[PDB]
Amino acid sequence: MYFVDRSKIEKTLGFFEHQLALFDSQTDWQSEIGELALQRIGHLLIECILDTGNDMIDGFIMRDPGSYDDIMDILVDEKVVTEKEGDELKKLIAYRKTLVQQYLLADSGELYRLIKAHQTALQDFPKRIRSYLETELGPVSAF
Amino acid sequence: MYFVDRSKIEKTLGFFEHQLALFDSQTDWQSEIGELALQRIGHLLIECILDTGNDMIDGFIMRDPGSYDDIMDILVDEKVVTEKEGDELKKLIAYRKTLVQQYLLADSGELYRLIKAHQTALQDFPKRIRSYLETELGPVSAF
Repeated sequence: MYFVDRSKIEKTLGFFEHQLALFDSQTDWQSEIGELALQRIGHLLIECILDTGNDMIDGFIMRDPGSYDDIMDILVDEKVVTEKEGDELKKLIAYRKTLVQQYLLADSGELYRLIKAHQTALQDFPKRIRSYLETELGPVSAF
Repeated sequence: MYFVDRSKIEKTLGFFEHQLALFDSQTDWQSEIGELALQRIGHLLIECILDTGNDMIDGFIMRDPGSYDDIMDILVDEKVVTEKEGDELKKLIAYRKTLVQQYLLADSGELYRLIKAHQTALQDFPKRIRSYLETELGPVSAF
């Protein structure tokens, strides 16, 4: 019934958690080098959420997203994450265009505050995904 | 005849030179934070080249690209950069997919080697662009 790219998802969740751990580390984000590292972390956190969300939606025959911005709303509808978690994650996702397209405008202090403000929802995201996977597919299989 | 986004190009070159100068520093790019910073730098350098390329092509009514490889090839065709500079920059641009899409596979050691190998072509890129702008538009005007 469901063909879920579980290897890809669980891979990307591990990667995500590593980057979050690094965010929670004792850096100097105010460095030059610190600013650049924080931009990469922000970009990676966002991409991992979007990619995982797409893989979830495709695998579990959820409503198709019109744009990457619709992904969280669908995960909320499907009770993958809470409404409040979804709204919080959306606020970080809204930074994507600045990071990838309007990069002259990227502001690492702003981005720090954004990630910090939603750190609990970020930490919980892999847990939500894994619980859903375990509930729907069991402990081992992608199908 | 030509309406070129010279202010966008010039500000983009400035930002590019700034990131390139951060690369040529005494920094440990192998640390967890350093690795992330270098990835951001690599991404930024690539995007600056492609965006400036696109702005040059649009402004000067050059051939419409159907590829990123095509952007550099068109700049070569139009005598903006040398054939060899074009080739060298395409080798860095070849890493974009890894940095932006297949980011689980990003290897900051591979990236360091890529940027180092083509450092001169990178340093000369803004010079090439400014020289073309000066010749075609004069020292002041965008049009």
